[PDB]
Amino acid sequence: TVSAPATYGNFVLSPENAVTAISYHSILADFNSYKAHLTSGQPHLPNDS
Amino acid sequence: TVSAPATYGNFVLSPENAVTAISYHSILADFNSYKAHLTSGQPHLPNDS
Repeated sequence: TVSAPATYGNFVLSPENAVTAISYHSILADFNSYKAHLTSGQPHLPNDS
Repeated sequence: TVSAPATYGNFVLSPENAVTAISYHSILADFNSYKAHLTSGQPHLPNDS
């Protein structure tokens, strides 16, 4: 007997993604994590989007 | 006698500007105001950047 995810995973646009979508036709996922770890001066992230 | 601004105006870019400049090579000034007013649905800004 094995454990499996009972439902699909949900991925959604944060508003900072939507504004970049409108402006430059592009989104970087997990945007706030990128900005926080960039301004904090740290190279590596805990998880991918 | 007339009043004048005593010092140059110090304008600095927010971290979202930094990450957008790194990624797409572009910046929207007063970026957080754009995000908040766009998401809230307010059509107009009080002042320019």
